[PDB]
Amino acid sequence: NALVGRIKGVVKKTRRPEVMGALCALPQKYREPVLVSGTDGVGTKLRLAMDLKRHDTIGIDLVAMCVNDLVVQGAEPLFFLDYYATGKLDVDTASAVISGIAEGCLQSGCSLVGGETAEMPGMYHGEDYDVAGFCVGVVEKSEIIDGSKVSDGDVLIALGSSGPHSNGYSLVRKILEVSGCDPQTTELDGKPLADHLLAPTRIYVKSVLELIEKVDVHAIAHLTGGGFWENIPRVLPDNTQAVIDESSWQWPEVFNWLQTAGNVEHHEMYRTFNCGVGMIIALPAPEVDKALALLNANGENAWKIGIIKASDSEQRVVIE
Amino acid sequence: TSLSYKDAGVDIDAGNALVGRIKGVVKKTRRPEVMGGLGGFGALCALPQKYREPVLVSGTDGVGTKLRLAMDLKRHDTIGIDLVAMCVNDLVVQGAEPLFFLDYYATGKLDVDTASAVISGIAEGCLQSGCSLVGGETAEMPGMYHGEDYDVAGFCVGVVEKSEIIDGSKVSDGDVLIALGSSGPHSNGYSLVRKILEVSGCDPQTTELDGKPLADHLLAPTRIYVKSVLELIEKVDVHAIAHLTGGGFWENIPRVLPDNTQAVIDESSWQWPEVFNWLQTAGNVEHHEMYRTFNCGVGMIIALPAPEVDKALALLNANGENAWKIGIIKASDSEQRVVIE
Ligand SMILES: Nc1ncnc2c1ncn2[C@@H]1O[C@H](COP(=O)(O)O)[C@@H](O)[C@H]1O
Ligand SMILES: Nc1ncnc2c1ncn2[C@@H]1O[C@H](COP(=O)(O)O)[C@@H](O)[C@H]1O
Repeated sequence: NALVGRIKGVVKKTRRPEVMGALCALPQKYREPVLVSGTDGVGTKLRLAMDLKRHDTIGIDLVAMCVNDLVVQGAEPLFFLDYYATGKLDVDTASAVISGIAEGCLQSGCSLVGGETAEMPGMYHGEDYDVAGFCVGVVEKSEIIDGSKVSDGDVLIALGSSGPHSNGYSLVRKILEVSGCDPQTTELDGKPLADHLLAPTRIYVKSVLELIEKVDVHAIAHLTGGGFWENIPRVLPDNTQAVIDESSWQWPEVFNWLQTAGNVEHHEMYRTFNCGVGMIIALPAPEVDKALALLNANGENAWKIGIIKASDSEQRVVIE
Repeated sequence: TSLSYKDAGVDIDAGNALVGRIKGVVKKTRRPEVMGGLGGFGALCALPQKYREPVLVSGTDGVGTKLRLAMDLKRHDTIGIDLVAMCVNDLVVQGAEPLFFLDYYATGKLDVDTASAVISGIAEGCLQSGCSLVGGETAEMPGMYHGEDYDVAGFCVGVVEKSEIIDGSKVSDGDVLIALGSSGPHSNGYSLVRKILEVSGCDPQTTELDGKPLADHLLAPTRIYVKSVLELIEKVDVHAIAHLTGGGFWENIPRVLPDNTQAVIDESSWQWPEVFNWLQTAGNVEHHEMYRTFNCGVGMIIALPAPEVDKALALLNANGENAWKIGIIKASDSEQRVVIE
């Protein structure tokens, strides 16, 4: 009861004109609208945000995981829901989470149109909580990005990440335990290590939506669980191989610290962590200069990261 | 020593292995509108052609307290049906046709057997609802979920024509109320069920009720009313639909009724199913509390004009529903919204 009164303003402030047990009409511009949907959790980053007592941006990570997966197919995020499960409801912690959710929905252009708070005393111990996200997007049927147009000679453009995002934090913590350092006191390029690790996931919705209107995009890969190895081949057609130019960008320093402190090997770094790349965009080579100029001039760190070449190799991704 | 994800406790390919097993039961729920398959970054589904001004109806749910009792008695096949039922039954309240469903599964270490049986119930509920299971998420949080505990959440999206949204405005003095029988407590009132089971010292497995174990009455999967309600809206003027969930008769009936209207419930029009008499006896529960906590055999109530009752009862009973006239609507002169007599 004390929660719904505090979150009524954050639901109303995200309301789109299409919003009217949650009612939402389709945007008027779509002729053959196709609905794009997905659900997600934050992951182990919750328990790291709990240990540091900072839940401010954890709701941004939840929305970002959703909406970045929708926009891969060219979908425009429409509305969002959450399922907040906890043992004993901390009104202050839940309000901070939902506020971060509202902030992520505003960056995505979608409305927080409802949700539920459930209390399970025997299941969750302490003040722990698990939040499930749900987003629905709309894409024009003729403009769905399926990756079939990915051909030999396409160039890969990377979008820089704000940090580890919401994947790999089970290894992050395990590295913190063996190293035995305080993330709040361990300074790292002028900031504490905790700030590098708790940085919310970058939301790529608006910049990728602008890119699709202006250049011909063949495929987009959101680097989440599994990193480069698992997520890049999901958008590759048969008999294609992505060759990442490792020298084309420097790792953000947080990933250097994680490798040294955990003695993490090369292949494992690119599986568990994004290593500074939030998304990879496959597009024809003549479109690259237009895309790089658009993305970099509109709040993104974009650079040429690799190429797609014809290859029947079973190793679909090469990082050399 | 080179640390890795293997040294921790999350296995990304555990959910990938679960998706590897459940691809069969998921594919069987696929609708013609569904495009693509599992594994992609997002689930694709077109709008049904019938809607010229389609409005999307969405909801999230969790079976909650009933999930606790399902683990205790070590039965997790029907709890997926309960998850879908609470979603899809709420969609049709406003006239929405269910389109697709997603689920969020969280636990400590993933038991692929336990999860696949839960998903199989979710897929079965989607078959009954006419919607598709088009995606989900499987998260492993070893420190947060102790023992074999797991938490599942459901999300659903339905479609309704803009000009046909049911908002209770068409409810008028004289509308006859038709009840749809429930299959049991459905998914609400299970904190009181657990309490009654404790104060009475009752093991619901070694306790027989009408020849069946009491655990079969308590954990009966929620009845899904989607196909019956959609046909009702298509063939009969439906003014309001009450979904008796948390809060029983007192809370859920006025939620769909317009202001200055009152629902009069004929208590003699039905007898409580035996599971509710047991819960009332074993807990010494006031009947007013039973009408607040449990649905008491009535899962849904439909408001419609009086001349259309016989046709509606004919349709509902034809789909295997337990339908009967439960009451009427009358103008509330600033009175009580629900009256059971
Ligand atoms: N965690 C949450 N996030 C957003 N909205 C919520 C949440 N929990 C409840 N609500 C909203 O609060 C109202 C009452 O929800 P309930 O308590 O489930 O009846 C509805 O409008 C819900 O959508
Ligand atoms: N519990 C689940 N039930 C149904 N589908 C799922 C579940 N978990 C994951 N999926 C689907 O499996 C695919 C793999 O998702 P990801 O784990 O993000 O690679 C996606 O299409 C998901 O929607």
